[PDB]
Amino acid sequence: QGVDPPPPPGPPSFTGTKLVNDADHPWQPLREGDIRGPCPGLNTLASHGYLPRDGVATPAQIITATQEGFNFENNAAIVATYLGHLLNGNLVTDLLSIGGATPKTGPPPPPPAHAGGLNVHGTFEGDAGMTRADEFFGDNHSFNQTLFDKFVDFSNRYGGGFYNLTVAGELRYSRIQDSIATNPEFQFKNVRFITAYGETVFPINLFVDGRVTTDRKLSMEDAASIFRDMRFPDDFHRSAVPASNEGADQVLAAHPWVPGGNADNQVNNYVEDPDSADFTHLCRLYEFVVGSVQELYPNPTGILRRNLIKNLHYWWTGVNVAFGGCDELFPYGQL
Ligand SMILES: *[C@@H]1O[C@H](CO)[C@@H](O[C@@H]2O[C@H](CO)[C@@H](O[C@@H]3O[C@H](CO[C@H]4O[C@H](CO[C@H]5O[C@H](CO)[C@@H](O)[C@H](O)[C@@H]5O)[C@@H](O)[C@H](O[C@H]5O[C@H](CO)[C@@H](O)[C@H](O)[C@@H]5O)[C@@H]4O)[C@@H](O)[C@H](O[C@H]4O[C@H](CO)[C@@H](O)[C@H](O)[C@@H]4O)[C@@H]3O)[C@H](O)[C@H]2NC(C)=O)[C@H](O)[C@H]1NC(C)=O
Ligand SMILES: *[C@@H]1O[C@H](CO)[C@@H](O[C@@H]2O[C@H](CO)[C@@H](O[C@@H]3O[C@H](CO[C@H]4O[C@H](CO)[C@@H](O)[C@H](O)[C@@H]4O)[C@@H](O)[C@H](O[C@H]4O[C@H](CO)[C@@H](O)[C@H](O)[C@@H]4O)[C@@H]3O)[C@H](O)[C@H]2NC(C)=O)[C@H](O)[C@H]1NC(C)=O
Ligand code: HEM
Ligand SMILES: COc1cccc(OC)c1O
Ligand SMILES: COc1cccc(OC)c1O
Ligand SMILES: COc1cccc(OC)c1O
Ligand SMILES: [Mg+2]
Repeated sequence: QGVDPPPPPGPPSFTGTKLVNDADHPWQPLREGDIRGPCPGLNTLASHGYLPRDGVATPAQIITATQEGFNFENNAAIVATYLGHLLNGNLVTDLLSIGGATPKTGPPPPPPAHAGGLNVHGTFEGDAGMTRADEFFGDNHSFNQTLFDKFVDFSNRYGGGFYNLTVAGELRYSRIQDSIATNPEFQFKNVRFITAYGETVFPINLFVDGRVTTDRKLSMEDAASIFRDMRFPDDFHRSAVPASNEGADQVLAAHPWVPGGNADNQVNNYVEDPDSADFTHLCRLYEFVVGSVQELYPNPTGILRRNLIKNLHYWWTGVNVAFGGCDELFPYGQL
């Protein structure tokens, strides 16, 4: 048995600001079995009941929740969600854990596929995050107070005590440098190289209240509330427009950087990878991930094959727009 996965939701009918921390979506504490992970956006949505409070959801539920709760732009939602689902979800049950492994995603897929959730390191989740530490140090998912203290420090140093685009530029680079110096397994290429820039502007574009139209900047109180406690600020109103990675280009421009990693299990040994995706070679990310999916699913048949074909297509519909045109790949043929 299994599920027939629907195509992704489109943009919301209403795209203006609104109160999202409302009576129908109260913060609630974790219960036993509830899953949380490396994403403060999804974490907050689950802890306010925009997602199932147990942190396991369908792609469709994730897309709608990111739109409803934060006005995450539809294409960005599709690109992120099916990326996470293809690599880390259960394609038969159509369920993805926003954190680690759980029976709630249903019967496990055939290895080497895992449905292990967004916590799985090395193809999606990766190094030099803002409030999470690299997997090498033992925990890639929990809030890390030391890293948050650095976030605060950089906000004091470059943003007048607030997180803004200038802070994002400085913090992104400094976090790269931390990982070069301390993590001999540090990788910063392919998916991670791309996602690591967008992630640093989401707090500006999506965590700042939507009633703020000029000089958008995030207070440390609001940052702590979301990044640490998975709680919307009091009276939080979402972005007044669909938004995602606006300004990520400026973050890169502040400290130009090339995909790569520390070679040969050694610190301070960063080598460029000329084959990696980058921001002028985005379709390589698409091809790379399709390749990764084939490694996870070398010979699917039946429902699994069907659901793979559909999810791959759904992802491509977003990638095609977001990346400015990529030739669709059909590793398992057609339906
Ligand atoms: C994230 O948050 C941060 C923090 O809030 C935020 O930072 C602000 O960013 C803006 C711009 O990005 C800053 O405003 C600019 O400041 C520039 C630097 O100014 C210095 O130099 C000025 C020029 O000096 C001349 O004259 C002196 C003699 O006095 C001489 O030695 C020099 O050689 C030179 O010839 C000087 O005017 C200025 O001093 C003034 O302001 C300070 C207060 O900061 C005051 O104490 C002084 O008495 C004096 O009034 C300072 O020393 C400046 O160049 C720049 O100017 C341009 O823009 C203005 C306005 O648009 C025009 O009027 C002007 O003609 C220029 O074209 C501008 O004012 C601001 O200071 C930052 N604030 C802080 C606290 O750091 C980031 O922007 C945020 N990021 C995002 C993306 O939002
Ligand atoms: C929350 O997140 C932080 C940050 O990721 C974690 O703290 C880091 O923990 C790691 C592992 O203990 C530390 O790594 C070691 O750092 C040494 C360098 O430290 C100095 O230099 C850096 C800047 O270059 C400063 O930030 C720091 O304060 C020090 O002044 C390295 O020399 C070590 O290398 C040795 O081990 C590696 C791995 O085996 C080898 O490859 C090397 O060859 C060598 O033998 C090592 O990498 C790191 O410094 C910590 N950072 C900070 C600033 O604390 C927290 O543990 C994590 N946990 C919490 C708080 O919940
Ligand atoms: C749409 C589906 C989403 C998926 C699948 C997703 C997935 C992820 C993953 C896997 C990470 C960890 C990245 C890493 O370690 O390399 C992450 C980080 C992050 N996500 Fe999400 N995310 C989604 C939506 C959102 C939304 C809507 C927001 C903001 C409103 C958001 C904000 C963030 C931020 C700020 C981080 C960085 C956390 C840190 O470094 O401290 N995400 N996300
Ligand atoms: C990781 O996803 C993306 C990377 C770069 C650009 C995007 O949309 C404009 C985008 O959605
Ligand atoms: C659309 O782009 C993204 C969505 C969710 C998380 C991301 O980086 C961690 C990211 O870059
Ligand atoms: C709606 O169109 C499709 C649905 C599922 C799979 C497809 O091609 C792989 C496809 O083209
Ligand atoms: Mg990470």
